[PDB]
Formats: sequence, C-alpha cells, structure tokens
Amino acid sequence: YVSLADLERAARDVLPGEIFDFLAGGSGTEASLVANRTALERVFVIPRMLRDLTDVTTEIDIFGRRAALPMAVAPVAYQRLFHPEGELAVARAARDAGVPYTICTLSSVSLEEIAAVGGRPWFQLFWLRDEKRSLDLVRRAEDAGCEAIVFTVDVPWMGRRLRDMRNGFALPEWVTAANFFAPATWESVEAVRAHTDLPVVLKGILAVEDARRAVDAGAGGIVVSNHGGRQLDGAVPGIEMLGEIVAAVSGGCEVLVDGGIRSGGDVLKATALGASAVLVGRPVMWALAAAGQDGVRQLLELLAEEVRDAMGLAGCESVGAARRLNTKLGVV
Amino acid sequence: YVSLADLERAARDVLPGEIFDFLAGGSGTEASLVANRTALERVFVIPRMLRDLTDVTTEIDIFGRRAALPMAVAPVAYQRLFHPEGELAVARAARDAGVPYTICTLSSVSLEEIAAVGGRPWFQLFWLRDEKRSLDLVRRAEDAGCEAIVFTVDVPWMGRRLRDMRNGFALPEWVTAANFFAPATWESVEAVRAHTDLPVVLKGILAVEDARRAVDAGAGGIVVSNHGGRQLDGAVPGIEMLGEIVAAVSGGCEVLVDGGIRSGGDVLKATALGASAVLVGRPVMWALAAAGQDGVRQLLELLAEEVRDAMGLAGCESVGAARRLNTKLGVV
Amino acid sequence: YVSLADLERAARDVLPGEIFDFLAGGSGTEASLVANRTALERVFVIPRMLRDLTDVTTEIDIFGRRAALPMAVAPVAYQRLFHPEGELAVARAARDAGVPYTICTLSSVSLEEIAAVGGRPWFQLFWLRDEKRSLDLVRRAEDAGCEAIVFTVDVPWMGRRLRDMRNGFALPEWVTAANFFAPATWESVEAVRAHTDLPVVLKGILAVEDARRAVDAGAGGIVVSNHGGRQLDGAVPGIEMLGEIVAAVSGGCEVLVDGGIRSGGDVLKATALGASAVLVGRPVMWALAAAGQDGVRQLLELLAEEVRDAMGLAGCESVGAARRLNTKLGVV
Amino acid sequence: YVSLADLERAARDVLPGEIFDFLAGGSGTEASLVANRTALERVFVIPRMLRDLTDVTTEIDIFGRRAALPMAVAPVAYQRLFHPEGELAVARAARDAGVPYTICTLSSVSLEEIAAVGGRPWFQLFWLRDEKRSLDLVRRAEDAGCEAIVFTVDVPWMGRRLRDMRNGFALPEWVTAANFFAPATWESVEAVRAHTDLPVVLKGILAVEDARRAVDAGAGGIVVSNHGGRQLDGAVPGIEMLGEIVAAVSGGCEVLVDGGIRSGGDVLKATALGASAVLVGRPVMWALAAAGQDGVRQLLELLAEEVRDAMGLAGCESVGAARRLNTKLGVV
Ligand SMILES: Cc1cc2nc3c(=O)[nH]c(=O)nc-3n(C[C@H](O)[C@H](O)[C@H](O)COP(=O)(O)O)c2cc1C
Ligand SMILES: Cc1cc2nc3c(=O)[nH]c(=O)nc-3n(C[C@H](O)[C@H](O)[C@H](O)COP(=O)(O)O)c2cc1C
Ligand SMILES: Cc1cc2nc3c(=O)[nH]c(=O)nc-3n(C[C@H](O)[C@H](O)[C@H](O)COP(=O)(O)O)c2cc1C
Ligand SMILES: Cc1cc2nc3c(=O)[nH]c(=O)nc-3n(C[C@H](O)[C@H](O)[C@H](O)COP(=O)(O)O)c2cc1C
Ligand SMILES: O=Cc1ccccc1
Ligand SMILES: O=Cc1ccccc1
Ligand SMILES: O=Cc1ccccc1
Ligand SMILES: O=Cc1ccccc1
Ligand SMILES: O=Cc1ccccc1
Ligand SMILES: O=Cc1ccccc1
Ligand SMILES: O=Cc1ccccc1
Ligand SMILES: O=Cc1ccccc1
Ligand SMILES: O=Cc1ccccc1
Ligand SMILES: O=Cc1ccccc1
Ligand SMILES: O=Cc1ccccc1
Ligand SMILES: O=Cc1ccccc1
Repeated sequence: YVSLADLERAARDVLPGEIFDFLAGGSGTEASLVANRTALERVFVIPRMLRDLTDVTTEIDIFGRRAALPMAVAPVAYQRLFHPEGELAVARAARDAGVPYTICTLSSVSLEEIAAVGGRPWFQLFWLRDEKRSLDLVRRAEDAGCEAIVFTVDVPWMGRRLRDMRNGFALPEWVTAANFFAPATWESVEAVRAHTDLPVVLKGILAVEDARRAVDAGAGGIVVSNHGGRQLDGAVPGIEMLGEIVAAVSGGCEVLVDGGIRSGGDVLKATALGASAVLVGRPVMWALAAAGQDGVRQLLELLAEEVRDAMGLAGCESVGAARRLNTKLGVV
Repeated sequence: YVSLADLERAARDVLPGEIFDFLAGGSGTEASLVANRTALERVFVIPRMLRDLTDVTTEIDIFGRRAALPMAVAPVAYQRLFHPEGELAVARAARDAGVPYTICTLSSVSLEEIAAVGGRPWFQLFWLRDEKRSLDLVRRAEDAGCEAIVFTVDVPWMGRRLRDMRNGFALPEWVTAANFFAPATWESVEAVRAHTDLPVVLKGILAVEDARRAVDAGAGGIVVSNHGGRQLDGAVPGIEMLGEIVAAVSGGCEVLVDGGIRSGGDVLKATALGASAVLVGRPVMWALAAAGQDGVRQLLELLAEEVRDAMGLAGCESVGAARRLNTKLGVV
Repeated sequence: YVSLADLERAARDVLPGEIFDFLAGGSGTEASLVANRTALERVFVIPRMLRDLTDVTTEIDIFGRRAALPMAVAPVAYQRLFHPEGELAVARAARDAGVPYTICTLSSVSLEEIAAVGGRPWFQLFWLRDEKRSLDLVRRAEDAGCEAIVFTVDVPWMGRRLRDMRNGFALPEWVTAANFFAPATWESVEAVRAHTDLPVVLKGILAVEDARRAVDAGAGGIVVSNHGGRQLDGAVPGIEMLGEIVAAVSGGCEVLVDGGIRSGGDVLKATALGASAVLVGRPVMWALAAAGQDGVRQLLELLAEEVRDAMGLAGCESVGAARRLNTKLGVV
Repeated sequence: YVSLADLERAARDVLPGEIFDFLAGGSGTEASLVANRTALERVFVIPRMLRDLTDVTTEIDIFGRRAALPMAVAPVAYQRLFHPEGELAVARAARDAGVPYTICTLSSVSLEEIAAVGGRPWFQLFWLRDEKRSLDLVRRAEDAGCEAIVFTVDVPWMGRRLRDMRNGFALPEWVTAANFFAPATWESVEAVRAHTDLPVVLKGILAVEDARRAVDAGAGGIVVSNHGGRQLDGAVPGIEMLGEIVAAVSGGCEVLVDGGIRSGGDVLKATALGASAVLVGRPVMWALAAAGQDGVRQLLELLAEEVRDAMGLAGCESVGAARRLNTKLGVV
C-alpha cells in the first residue's frame, strides 16, 4: 500500500455493502462528510528550507505520555463489524506503533480486554441514562489503565444516516456492545471531571466559545470535530474552526482535530493550523477490514513515513516546528 | 421517504412532463433557480454542544398564532395540476401538521373552500386591474378567516419561463382560477394596509432598502425571495440577502425567506441567518403529486423530524436559540 | 427563437466548420473567451420592487442620437462570410430596430453602401500604414454620415487564433476587404480627434488609467473590452473592470462594455455595473447565418423583449434607474 | 506545433509509459502539481493600450549576461531518458535560442561535455555527502564556464512519487549519473557562496522569510518553486507566493519562478507578478522526446513568438514594462 486510498479500495472489495456504508456514510446529504475533504484540500502549506534535520522526530507528549506520531486512533464503534478480531487487532497494531488507541463505549470487545493489550489506551464516553452508571464506566476505564477520558459531546442522539436507513442496517447477531443513553450537558462534564483525575477531553467541539468554556470547565483537551459528518449535516468541518479555536484557548488545553485526515501531508496541514494531534477513523477501519492486525500495522507504518516525509520536506525537525508553519488557502 | 429528494423522484415519475416542467422550471437560463441551491449549500452551521435539550420545541409564534415549525407552505398557483384534490389536500395536511398554508389568488379551488378546511390559512394577493377589485379579494380572504395577507411584490408581470414556452404549456380545461392584473406599487401596499387589520407580508423583497421601506410602510412581515428563480433570471437568492436584511430591519417585522429549502438542515441554516421562518414550495407539490394528502402529511412529518434533529444536534432547544447560531461560508 | 442560444445552435448547423470556428474562437487557450461568460454568470442583480412601471422605456441617448436599447451591434469583420447579404442584412435589421450598427474597416461591403442603408451607423477604425490614409477612412466615414468613430485600440496586431491556424483558415475568394496596418498610439488618437468633430470612442480599454487617459485625450466614449477573447489570451474580462472604470471616469465619457452579452439579463447586469450601453458581436452573426436579415431582426426583437422584461422585473422604468441597481457576486 | 500542449501529446505517443510518468508525475496525491496550473489559470492580466511598440524586445540581463527571453531551461535530471542525445540536444537548442540552460548534478552526460556546447550554461547543485565533494562539483562547474550555481534547497530527500512506486520505475542500464547526498542547510549555502564568485541562486524558496534570508545570505537570485509538485505534496505554488516575495526582497536579488509555465501568456503573468524570469521544465522534455534537438528548437521558437505576442498585446515594449502590469484574480 503506498497511500491510504489503496486501503479504501481494498476494504470496499471485502466488506459487505451495508457494512461498508455504515463505515463510509454521513448524515443527511453527506455535505459535512464531503466538506471535511474539501476543506483539507483547499489548505496549502508554506514549507521552510535549509533547516537542520539531523534528528527529525515525529514524537509528541500528550496527556502525560510520549506518542510516536501526533495521531491517535479515533473512537469507532463495533469494530468486529470489520474483522473478527475487531478492537483487539487494532489496539495491538496501535500499541506496537506507539500511538494511542481510543476504546469506545460501544466497543464489541470489553474495555478491560482491550486495555489488557497494553499501549496507550484512552476511553471514549457516551453519557448514559444516569449519572451513576456513566461514572461507573469512567471508573472502569480508569481502573483498567486508560489514560484519558474522551467525552463525546456531539451526540445528544445519533444523526440521520440515510445509507443505513435505506439499507435497513442492523448489527449482526454476533456483534454486541460488550461493555453492557441521554444527552450530555456541561453539568455532565463537571460530574466526570470530579470523578477522575484522568484528563477529560471533549470531542465534537466546533464553536469558539465552546472551546473556551471547555478550558474553563477543566478539560485537558478538545477534539475539534463534526463527527466525520455523521451528526449535524451542514456542520462546519473542524479543520475550518481549528485556527480560530487554537487562538482562543491560547494554550489552555490540547487541541486535536479530526475529519478526513488521509495522509501524512494532511497531518502536517492540521499541525500547521495549530493542532496538537489528529484522530484518524475510517482509514484505520479500512486497514482492519483489508488485513486485520497486519493491515493496521501497515497503515500506521505508511502514515509514519508520510508524516516524517512531509515534516522534513517542510523544514520541521519537530512537531512544534510544524505548528509554526504558515498556510495559504487555494482552490480545488 | 427519508429525504425530500425521494419525493422529487416520485413526482417526476407520475406527472406529465409539461406539468413537471411548469413546477420545476425557472425563468431564462435558470441561473437564479440554481443559485438558490448553491447559496444554501455554501452555508455551514457552527453548532453548539452540551446545552439542555430536555424540552426541545420547534414551535414559533407568528402573526398571532402558534405554528408547529418555523415554516409555512408557499403560495403555488393551480394545485389541481398536481393532484385532483389540489389545494384541499395540501391545506388539510398543513392543518393537521400545524403549519400555515398560503391560499393563492390563482388557486384552483376557491379561497373560501380552502379556508373552510381550517388550520392557519394565509392569503396571497396578486394586484388586480383595479384597486376596488383587489381590495375585494383581500376582504373576501379576511371574511373567510385568513390570518395574514401575503402580497406578492415581485410580479409586475410573469417572468419568461422557457420550459413552458418550449412545451407550449397551457392549463388543461379542468383547471381554472377558481377565485374568478396590474403592477403593484407602494401606493398599492398602503391601500391594502388601510383596508385590513390583518398583517400584511410583502413577498419578493431582496433589496435592503426595500426591506426597510416595508417596515416603514407598516408591513408585519416580508419574505426575502427571488420567487424560486421564476421572475428575474439573475436575481440574487434571498438567502444571500437575508442576514443583511435582518440587521437592517432590527426586529421591526418578521423576516421570512424562501427558495430551495429542501431539508430541516436548510431550515436551520435559514434560521441561523436570522429568518423568523421559511416558506417551502416545490417539495410540497412533489408530495401532493406523489401521494395526495397523505404524501403532504408524510413530507411535513419528515420535515418536522429533520428540523428537530438539526436543532438538537446544534444545541438549540428553541427556534430563538437557532437564530443565535453562527455560520461560516464554505465551498461546494 | 426564445433565447440567443437557440441562434448559436442554428448557426452551427448551417455554417461550414472553419467559418463557425473563425466566428466562435479566441486566442490561445481561449481563457479570456471563457472568462467573459464566467464573469457575467457570477454577477447577480439586487432588484427593486413596487416602483412605477407605467412608462418603462429601454431607450437611451448616446453620441447625440436616441437608440431603442442600450446596445449597438459590435464591429465584426467580413460579414459575407456568414450570409451573402453580409453587412447589408445586419445593418438593415439594426436600422429597423433602432440600434446603432458599427461598420468595420474590414467590412466585406463598402462603408458607403452600408451607410446608405440609413439608421445610426458608427464606423470602426483600424490604424493603417500611414497617418494620411487612416485619416482618409475617417473622413470617408464622416462624409457618408457615420455618427461616431470607434477606434479599436487593442489590436497592435491580431492575436493567435489557434482554431484558425489548425484549420488553415483563409477568406474565400468571394469575400474581400471592400473598403480597399500599424500599431496605434496615443498620438494616433490625437490625430483622429483633430480630424473629425464626430465623437471618438476607444474600443479595447481595460486598465483604469487608460480609461482616465482616454477622457483626458478627448474621447467621447470607451468600450471596456478584451476583444471577445481574441487578442491577449489571459486579458481580464471587461465586465470585471467596468465598475472600477465607471468610478474613475466619473461621467467624463460614455462607458460601454462588451464580451459575452447573451441576454437582456446580461444587458441589465452590465448597466447595473455602470455601463452606458453594451456591444453584441457573435450572437448577431449567429442570427445572420441562421436567417439573414430576418434572423437579425428576430434576434433584436428577442433582445428588446428580454431587456424590457429584466428592467421591469428589477423595478427600473429607465436605463438610468438600471444603472443605480446594486449587484452581488455569487458562485457558478 | 502551435501550443506547448501539442508537444505533450506528441511526447506521450513516443515515450514508454513509465518514463512519461517519471516526467509528468508529482508526489503524493499530486495536489501541488495540479495547483501550479490552477494558480496560473486564475491570474488575469490587465493590458495597457496605445503604447509605442516600435522596438519590442523580449531580452533581459540576468547574472551578467543577456538572455533572449525572460526564461531558462529548468534543471531536469537524466535527459537521456527522453532522447538519446539527452542534455546535449537540449543545450544546443537553448544556446541557439539564446536562453540559459541549467546543467544538472544528475545529468546523464557530464557537465563538462554539456558546457562545451557553449551558450549560457548554469549549473544546478544537489548537496553531497560532504562539504569537500560538493564544493568540488561547484569548482568543476565554474572551471567549465558555468555562469551561475542554482543550489536546489527543497530536496533534503526526494519526495514520494507514487507513479514511480506503482510502476517500479528504475533507470535503464544505459542512463547513469555521468558526473559521478545529504540535506542542505544555511551553512551549506555559505560554504558555496565563499567558494565561488559566481552568483548563487537558491531554487525551491516559498516562505517570505526564506526569501529575505536568501538575500541576507548573499544569494544573487532565488527560484520561487514547489519543485513542480514533486517534493512536498500540499506545498503552495510558487506563483502564489511570488508577489509577496518580490515585495519583501525589494530588488535585493533576482526573483525567478517556475511550475506550470505552458505559454508565453503564462510568462507574461509571471512577469506581471514581479518575476525577473521563469524556468520551464516538462515542456522542454516533451519537445526533446518528440523530436530531439529540432523539437526543442521549435518549442523555444514557439515560446519566443508567444512571449512577444503577449507582451505587445499587453502594451509592453520591454520585460520591465511587463513587470509593471497589474493583474486580477478570476475564477476557473
Ligand atoms: C463507523 C463509525 C463509527 C463511529 N463511532 C464513534 C463513537 O462510538 N464515538 C465517537 O466519539 N465517535 C465515533 N465516530 C467518529 C470518529 O471518532 C471520528 O470523529 C470520525 O470518523 C472522523 O474521522 P475520519 O474522517 O477520520 O473517519 C465514528 C465514526 C465512524 C465512521
Ligand atoms: C409552480 C409554481 C407556482 C407558483 N405560484 C406562485 C404564486 O401564485 N404566487 C406567489 O407569490 N408565488 C408563487 N410561486 C413562488 C413560491 O411561492 C416560492 O417563492 C418559490 O416556489 C420558491 O420556493 P421553492 O424552491 O421552495 O419552490 C410559485 C412557485 C412555483 C414553483
Ligand atoms: C469574427 C469576429 C470578428 C471581429 N472583428 C472585429 C473588428 O474588425 N474590429 C473590432 O474592433 N472588433 C472585432 N471583433 C470584436 C467584437 O467587436 C467584440 O469586441 C467581441 O466579439 C466581443 O463580443 P461578443 O462576445 O459579443 O462576440 C470581432 C469579433 C469576432 C467574433
Ligand atoms: C523529471 C524531472 C526531473 C527533475 N529534476 C530536477 C533536478 O535534478 N534538480 C532540480 O533542482 N529540479 C528538478 N526538477 C524540477 C524542475 O527544475 C522544475 O522545478 C519543475 O519541473 C517545475 O517546472 P515545470 O512545471 O515547468 O516542469 C525536475 C523536474 C522533473 C519533471
Ligand atoms: O457515528 C457514530 C456511531 C456510533 C455508534 C453507532 C452508530 C454510529
Ligand atoms: O445509539 C447510540 C447512542 C449513543 C449516544 C447517544 C445516543 C445514542
Ligand atoms: O477559513 C478558514 C479555513 C481553514 C481551513 C480550510 C478551509 C478554510
Ligand atoms: O411563478 C409563479 C406562477 C404563478 C402562476 C402562473 C405561472 C407562474
Ligand atoms: O398571469 C398571472 C399574473 C399574475 C400577476 C401579475 C401578472 C400576471
Ligand atoms: O454573502 C453572503 C452569503 C450568505 C448565504 C449564502 C451565500 C452567501
Ligand atoms: O478579431 C477580430 C478579427 C478581425 C478581422 C480578422 C480576423 C479577426
Ligand atoms: O489583419 C488585420 C489587422 C488589423 C489591424 C491591425 C493589424 C492587422
Ligand atoms: O471583481 C469584480 C467583478 C465584477 C464582475 C464580475 C466578476 C468580478
Ligand atoms: O524531482 C526531481 C528528480 C530528480 C532526480 C531523480 C528523481 C526526481
Ligand atoms: O536521489 C537523489 C537525491 C538528490 C538530492 C538529495 C537526495 C537524493
Ligand atoms: O493570492 C495570490 C495568488 C496569486 C497568484 C495566483 C493565485 C493566487
């Protein structure tokens, strides 16, 4: 595989159509799904030349741990839909690559099983029916050795995914929510913050004032995101809000971005716009579908080489240097 | 049906081509018809997160009455072209959904018949040959229980609809103007205002100074509109003027918009740009053609669910909150 | 015919390909030819409503004569290429419609013959080999009753028309320059100005400072133009310079525009951007090819109806009112 | 041949696919390769009229020598891939046209052989393994009569050219680096500057501050360039940075540009944006592939005629006048 797009073609060949559509799809007309790509494609980097590249490193420190790349695997529910080893295949590959893996509340293998793989597991939270049960998922994750709580804040309920409606998609019998909902509010955030000493990271922030309030609320991070175009159809891409958000928080929490990251050059763009790191979703699932654990490993190796290549071509010996790159908007 | 576009495909299957073209078409090169869609597609919403959604409501108060959604059925002439029950089918569905229905001067069923259906009927006025006759349509509508007079101000004469010219389109013998023209001026507006205590709503305003003068003239509302691209070919879309107009009137009348609204997400965009409410035209006729009254009911149910979904995903428990959302222009 | 585009299809059917390509083509990659259309299509008009349209008139006064429309027939060389009656057919139709016709230095019928048709003939000048001969064409035109000298200033030499090169195009033997060159300068302009009391109109101005210098030089008008994309490939469209030029001359001469005018709505756009009038080239030749004099008459009747329709839909009882319309740039 | 695009079609016919792909390709998704073209196509020139064109000249003085056109042949490695005479064919044609030819460090004929052709040879440097060897290539080039050292500064390592990866491309046995690497830094630049009295020209500058530092470092020139989209995928086109860079250096060194120059009109655009001169890469290789030396001669003759045509149509008797032209950005 020489690009992430080789993995999409391979996954489309193997997966049943309805499962590929569950993975690929967005809400509504898929305007936000398409815009994630449009927005990255319009961004051009202004590279620097003639800088020392003796010791180029793609490593970052985030939430108290070194990561090999400025990237983590996004939370994607129900990974046994894609391969029989599901979450465990992906988590093992992530661990071996040195990148954090986000364990989902709707994982198809229990969070404790996945955490036992090792590595840098984070845990993604959906707010449940009651405060007490939500907090017991958080405590389970903490007890299992997860390093951060990624509280998804863009899902008061799930968006309208028309592909899934048209296909009548449902989980096969052999895929379940192995860890076993209500709209979250700022009160819910405070309940979680008070319940754990782990960093709380709010995923699905797009308004500048929500980013500021996240810092004020004691978040350790945010993920600037439209949920891969799966929630509000017409929501702005995160990449379009990122520079404004980075300025507004002015170092008060880590600022991650996701949506449409499909290469190491896209990772460079995100960092040049101010991101601490990115999440990658769909491509990880394509690799899992195509070739299981070894597929995910190959994807992460490819991304690592693309990120190193882009950084050095742009004159950046470190991710911090990449954050200081300037950008220019173009057309098409 | 899971989107309004499913209803267009269904209506195209059933209607005779020349009738579909009367419905679908615009004037000239159809530049304004296309631009209505282009303009909405370029608008992205910046949603808010973590707000209380216990009691999300899509209701609004307008012209002294509660409406179930921030939407009314636009005036569309000659609805018996589309289904044999024509206006009565649509009016019954609108009533049962709690949304206002605009009775046309060129209705194919008499205004009194349609008003007798109940609901929240408004009445759309075309200025006639003489002041006295125009005013007698207005008084008829008022006597029949219509709640607002929607004075169409963008039709000194009808635009050049080339599809209709090419097809040699004419009304079938079995469709007539069941209520049975000259260019309206500001004097005409004053004559109507003096003749009725109902709110007068000027439909087809696009210039900012015309919006201000409408308020000064005692209008209770305006509809910011290029008449669905059927009048001046090259007229700006209403959605492109709306934010400027909302600012200029600064609460002095209700500001509605129409043209290309095709989803609850489009309704959210319009409200985020400052609209009090939208009108929907073509899609209502697609539903009527496809399945009569029950079709229109299904369309309104679908729109209601899309509007609620979009509002809540965007953090809005009320339409007023939606009006306070910010937006960003994108590409394609 | 219900649009000017119906006439292009008709002309393409009848003309030999190499002649159609001589007519249709531009220089180079045809970027400026395409951009003339792109630029008009991006312009949207903000129409006004509720104004008195009792006496809508499309007439203007220009160069001391009333014209029926704010339009003249552009200079197009060698009109016998398109129809055997050539210039005389077009001139007769123009006369009968009340619009000026521009007689070309490279006309295929002598300027005196064409002037004898009557109407409002103008005369287009290419600068010759020597001052004395150039001035004798000007004096011939004046003696024949031409009303204005349209000095073409964008042709130091002819552009590179690749269609014509690829086709090996040459004039048939039966088409000649019936009135029978060097680069013009500002000195040439002064020589012409001193030689005639007719208004001198400089055609092919695009830089703002050239527009100002034209006024200072005693021009009675300019035509803001890239020569229909036939001269510099990459030259800005005139419509893109027009508003800036209108502001800079601040009423010191008439400011016409050409390039891509294909409807009465395009005429309205040009006037809203500040043009006194437009020239129309290719479409007049399409009508001539399709149906001779009667074709040109039908085209002018169609344009007159489109201009009246657009003006009134936009609330303009006069061309001066149209000049006061505002515009908004859109997309696609 | 009447455009440079006729030469691409001819080269595609003759070359083996993998060699055509080595020539045509870019890195990654080829976004920067495409953007070079997009960016030029969006630029429109505002031509001037009525200026004296008695003695139009396309000549410039650069690096102490007259050149016939504001253009040089870009460095392209391994020209024997394209034709058996390789570099010698191109160098002879360049010499006979009066335009500089850039001899590559990775030339397939030795630099001394190519320099012996005569003309205005420049020499392109890739930084080697050690300072001493790099400097001995520079001294070789100087001893052979090269006039400038074009130090390529955008290649710490070669970009990821996916076409070449997919094709498994390798040099045939009969093509070698006939003159026979590490990342260059600002120290490397100083070492070269101290070693030669020839002008040092830094090729691959895109950041404004890198342009300024180049002047401060004693460069005689820069080439504003993204390496034809072959290095960082997502790097801004040089043409998009050029105006800003020209302003920042404020005459302190020559400022060249490359990437996508495909006509004399593109040369005019570059000069209007402030370039001293352009480089042309791919098209020279197309001509070499199509017809060897005589092909390159025909290409240079065509470009010379296009540059003269564009300059004069734009009112420019000299390249300096062309630099004073203004431009406007358009769409598509
Ligand atoms: C099939 C699928 C399932 C997802 N499940 C979750 C989830 O359970 N929790 C969550 O916070 N995000 C979820 N996401 C959103 C991703 O975490 C991420 O925001 C999104 O996929 C955008 O990134 P991409 O373009 O890299 O896929 C899901 C995405 C997909 C495609
Ligand atoms: C077939 C048809 C007939 C119409 N008749 C009228 C009318 O009688 N009065 C009026 O004010 N508007 C009329 N309109 C305009 C609509 O009220 C509305 O402004 C327009 O359809 C734009 O909305 P849409 O894109 O939702 O269709 C008509 C529209 C259509 C398509
Ligand atoms: C076939 C052809 C011949 C032309 N000949 C002349 C000419 O002799 N003199 C001149 O000033 N312009 C000439 N023009 C330019 C036109 O006057 C006008 O500027 C141009 O056609 C743009 O308008 P259009 O898009 O309406 O064709 C010619 C145009 C065409 C298509
Ligand atoms: C096949 C190929 C080989 C190249 N080799 C070199 C090189 O050895 N050194 C260098 O500085 N640039 C090299 N370049 C880049 C060119 O000098 C130039 O920057 C680029 O081709 C952009 O111009 P174009 O669009 O005119 O091709 C190469 C380009 C191509 C296409
Ligand atoms: O978009 C995220 C998602 C998560 C679980 C089920 C369906 C969708
Ligand atoms: O159906 C899954 C879900 C997840 C979070 C909130 C609401 C629903
Ligand atoms: O307007 C900001 C922006 C940022 C990234 C991509 C597109 C737009
Ligand atoms: O565009 C509105 C309309 C109304 C009646 C007849 C024809 C068209
Ligand atoms: O033909 C219908 C009509 C309506 C209003 C004004 C003029 C004409
Ligand atoms: O320029 C304002 C605007 C508003 C909505 C859509 C497109 C443009
Ligand atoms: O573009 C104008 C023209 C005029 C005469 C001959 C060829 C072209
Ligand atoms: O070939 C026609 C012509 C016209 C004006 C200037 C130069 C050439
Ligand atoms: O930038 C001004 C403009 C004017 C008309 C069309 C396109 C652009
Ligand atoms: O892009 C330039 C190049 C040079 C030598 C080998 C391969 C590529
Ligand atoms: O492979 C060729 C090369 C050239 C310059 C730097 C690194 C590699
Ligand atoms: O924004 C500057 C620019 C310059 C040339 C082409 C495109 C953009």
